[PDB]
Amino acid sequence: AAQTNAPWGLARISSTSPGTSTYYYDESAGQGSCVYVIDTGIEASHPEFEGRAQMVKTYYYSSRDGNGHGTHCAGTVGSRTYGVAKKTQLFGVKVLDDNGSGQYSTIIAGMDFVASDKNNRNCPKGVVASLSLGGGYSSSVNSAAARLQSSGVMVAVAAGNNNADARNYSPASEPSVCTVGASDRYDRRSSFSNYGSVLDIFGPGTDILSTWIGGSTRSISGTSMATPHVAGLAAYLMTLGKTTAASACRYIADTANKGDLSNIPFGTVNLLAYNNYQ
Ligand SMILES: [Ca+2]
Repeated sequence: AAQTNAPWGLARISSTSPGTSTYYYDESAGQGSCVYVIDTGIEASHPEFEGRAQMVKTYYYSSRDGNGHGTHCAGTVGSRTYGVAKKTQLFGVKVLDDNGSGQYSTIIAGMDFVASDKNNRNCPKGVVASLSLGGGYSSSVNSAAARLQSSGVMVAVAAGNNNADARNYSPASEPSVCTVGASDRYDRRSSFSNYGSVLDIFGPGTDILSTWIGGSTRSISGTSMATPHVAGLAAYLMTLGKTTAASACRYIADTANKGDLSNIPFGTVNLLAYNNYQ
């Protein structure tokens, strides 16, 4: 398949080079896979989801996304126009309030939920979790993200937007998950993007067009935008049978575009997510 005039991030992960506008992908598009979007929620009624999005859990008064962050990241995972895996199933786990903030205990509980809730869902091609959140270091949050990963869920987490080493941020510093940094449309590390030895992959994260609450769309920047790219790419690759949840992060690094990014500090991976579609 080919999407003409695609968001630059979608075209980027389907090309060996920057500057292209067409998103090439296999028509399977991640059908049969599930991606849990643990964030502010998902506006499931958004036409771009085509009924493939549902809210499964909320830790606040309402399951509605009053912020728009989670609907945006869920759109980057599997929206029709703005999604990597355009036929995946999207599950919304609202752990952040409508301010985009959330206590660590709630975030841990949200990850514990996805580890159990997945086994009462039909996801024959695997389960992915996209987590565009995080604060300072916390071994309890790292342990939770590791539990979700070990339960059989491909966990993609954001490296953080502090322009610092991700070693001091959770769940970014949990080694067993997929820590995702951000790159811009000219293959530079995003100005804000965290780095460090714990990063496993870089995704498009600067000015990412995706869906928004109110049936709308808008472009925002952050490692929060690069995470759903990798989460969608993993579900796309697991539907193709090229990898499993336990190995999708290692596979994406094995087949990533190597050495293309700039302002990557020494000791940080120069790998950009790539679907190798031909
Ligand atoms: Ca890792």
